[PDB]
Parts: sequence; structure tokens; C-alpha cells
Amino acid sequence: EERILALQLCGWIKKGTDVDVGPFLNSLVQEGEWERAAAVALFNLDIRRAIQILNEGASSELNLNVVAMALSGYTDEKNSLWREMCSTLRLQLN
Amino acid sequence: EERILALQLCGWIKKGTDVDVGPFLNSLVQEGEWERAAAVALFNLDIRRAIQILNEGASSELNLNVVAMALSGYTDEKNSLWREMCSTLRLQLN
Repeated sequence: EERILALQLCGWIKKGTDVDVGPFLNSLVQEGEWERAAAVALFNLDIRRAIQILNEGASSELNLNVVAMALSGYTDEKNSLWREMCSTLRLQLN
Repeated sequence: EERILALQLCGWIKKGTDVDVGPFLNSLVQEGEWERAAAVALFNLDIRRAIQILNEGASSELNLNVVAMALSGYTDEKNSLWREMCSTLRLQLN
């Protein structure tokens, strides 16, 4: 309970015991903030929703879709090329 | 001999053996034809040179830096997430 209050003061879940961050994501979606919505969705352990948000953003307003394809290749190997490259190249983004 | 005569005509190789396609590669970075530089380098299995060319072909003056991470991760699995995503998102690039 001491953790379900913190997450509700930060405005990630509305009041109640039904803690599943759906309304916040869509409120962000038509608020006009795509990248932050992607970050929150990924933090809630779901890639595919982030892909949906990113391609939908790519529909409106050319850099988003390639980044979606980049985040598509997630790897957990101890010597993954994705790990090393995306670690060294992270600082280049804006 | 037949197929290392065809490469001579096209421009891949030089007079002699010169197995490395390098001397035709570095003749294009100076010219400023970067999107070629990766492609001709990639066909000879150079995932460690595609990053090296695209990254160095970007400092001067886009998706190129973010393509690299996607190009870094390549699994060749049966139904992996990178495989399904990159197949559809190929069509949106310029």
C-alpha cells in the first residue's frame, strides 16, 4: 500500500485499486507527447504498445519509424551487438 | 576467373587480385556518396564496417545514426521481433 500511493500522487494511475496504466497513456497520446508515452509504456514492460505509439506518431507531422525499428531489436545476450552499439550511440540523440 | 572479370568491369575490384573491395570503397567517401558506402560494404559481410561508415558519414552534416542500432541487432531467427518489424518498416524509408 505504501507503494500504491506514491504511484498515484505522481499521476500514473487514477484513484482506486484498479492499477493498470491505460488512461494515462492515451491522455498522453492525444495530448501530443509521443516519446514520453513510449517511455512510460516501455517502463510498464510492453514493447508492442510502444511500437504502436511510435508508428502512429510517425503517421502525423521521418525519424520516429526508424527509431521504432531500432528498439525492435532488443537482445539479452552477453555479447550482443545491439547492446554495445546502442550503449555507445545513445548520447548522440536529442 | 570469369566472375573476377565481371567485378573488374563494374568497379568493385582493381587491376590484379586486390581481394579487398576497399580501394573502390574509400574512393566514394571522399566523393560523398555515403548511402552507397554502406551498401557496397555490406554485401561482403561487414556489420563492423557498416557502423563504421554510417557513423563517420554523419558527423559532418538523421535516421542514419538510429539505423545503426537496428543494423547492429540482427538475429536471423525464425519469428523474432527484429525480423517481423524490419520487414514492414522497410517501405517507409526514403
